Amino acid sequence: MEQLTKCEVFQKLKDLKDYGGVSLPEWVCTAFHTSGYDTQAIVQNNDSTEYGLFQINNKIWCKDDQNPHSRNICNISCDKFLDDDLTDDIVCAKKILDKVGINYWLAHKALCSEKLDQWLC
Amino acid sequence: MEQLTKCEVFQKLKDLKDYGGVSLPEWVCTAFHTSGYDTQAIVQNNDSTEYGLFQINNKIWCKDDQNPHSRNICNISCDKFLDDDLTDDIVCAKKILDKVGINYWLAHKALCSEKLDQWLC
Ligand SMILES: [Ca+2]
Ligand SMILES: [Ca+2]
Repeated sequence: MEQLTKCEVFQKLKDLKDYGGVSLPEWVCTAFHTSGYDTQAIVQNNDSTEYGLFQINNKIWCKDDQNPHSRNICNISCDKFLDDDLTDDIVCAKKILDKVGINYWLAHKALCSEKLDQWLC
Repeated sequence: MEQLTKCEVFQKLKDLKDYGGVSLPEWVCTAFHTSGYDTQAIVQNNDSTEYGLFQINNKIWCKDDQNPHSRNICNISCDKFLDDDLTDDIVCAKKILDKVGINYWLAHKALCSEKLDQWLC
């Protein structure tokens, strides 16, 4: 487990700023609600496993031992989303947004719409 | 010989979209350079024969009369890649990509990297 600080997340996610119209504060809020800022977070379900800060699944986005038959859209091994370098996690998160949108993370709940200045550092 | 149209190929290959990070236009471009869209294309070498749209060889991927000792990774008879139903060809192409990558088809040449919108239908 390696839980980052809100300010650290804000800094590291600088590259996602306004990507797809999503402001930095919104990306920090999404991260807080997805993994609590833990870059090594791993959550398992009956049929899948989600990895890292962005909880990217091994069913469609990355490939791991549990499911070598994953669509592997991000063309990468899921364990790469468990380290300190968020560079590749960001490259993949951009694809998820582009393809499925912010609901991949927010699930139709408006959790990152009001008082967005609270997520600023 | 049954040469498809670019638009037909685009439609039939819908299932490969973003598989392994390969966009649909890239898959259409690969097909054009591999077989000219001919689903019955057969190309022979001194030691092997390649079949169909994806020119799958009977040395490692499928099994035919010429080489019953093929690794048969796709566990199928090569003639199955000579008909109209690209369903099984796609299942096998996914394996080739997963195992060897796009160079199985492109051979280290960047033929499907620029102006990819030209392959759209
Ligand atoms: Ca990483
Ligand atoms: Ca077939």
